[PDB]
Amino acid sequence: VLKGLDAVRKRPGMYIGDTDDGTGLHHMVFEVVDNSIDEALAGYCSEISITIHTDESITVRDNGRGIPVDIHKEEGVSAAEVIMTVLHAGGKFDDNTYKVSGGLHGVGVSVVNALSHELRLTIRRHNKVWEQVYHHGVPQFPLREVGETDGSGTEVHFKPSPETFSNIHFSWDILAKRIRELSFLNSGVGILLRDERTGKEELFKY
Ligand SMILES: Cc1[nH]c(C(=O)Nc2nc3c(N4CCOCC4)cc(C(=O)O)cc3s2)c(Cl)c1Cl
Ligand SMILES: [Ca+2]
Ligand SMILES: [Ca+2]
Repeated sequence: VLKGLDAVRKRPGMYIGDTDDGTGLHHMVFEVVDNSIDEALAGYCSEISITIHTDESITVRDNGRGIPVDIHKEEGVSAAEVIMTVLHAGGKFDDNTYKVSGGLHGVGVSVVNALSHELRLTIRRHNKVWEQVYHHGVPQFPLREVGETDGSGTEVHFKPSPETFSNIHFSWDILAKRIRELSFLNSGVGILLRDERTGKEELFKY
């Protein structure tokens, strides 16, 4: 019986949705972006960028508070690592978790992490820069300090795993349609979509 991220990599459809028709693939982006939008709603984030790279990887960057980096007392690793590597169980008995189709809503970034062959996390918090890298959800090394900064926020770069997803090709139109909606709802945040494949860029703002 598989638990945790093992369960996710075994049956990714139960979490992210269909892994062949583009549903799950675009859900990966929105699961990351929704965490930034959480920062916007809380009044800490005014800037989100979403970049599609020429290798069909994604970079989401926000100017929110930065994922917490303190050592977690119970796990003995950074809070950020716990958030990245533990399947969140708080939603399991909430109505809003379960979709008619397309997997789960609010699955968490740890599911994005599990289904990415590489995920690079860069946090600006407490005037330091912190970085962690993962592969298929497994940390390569503990979160570590790599510099100083005068700002704060979170950057996630992820490469969808071809062993989970087929037809790995992001759609500007699918992303823009949701981003329009999020921009409408969250008027204090500007959301930049950047497509390095086509050279196209657009800033979405209420
Ligand atoms: C691109 C991107 N951005 C983020 C991102 O900013 N997440 C953040 N989460 C929190 C946070 N948690 C605590 C645990 O319950 C959920 C909220 C607390 C604090 C704080 O108390 O200071 C701040 C933050 S910032 C994520 Cl995740 C991703 Cl992916
Ligand atoms: Ca959420
Ligand atoms: Ca900030």
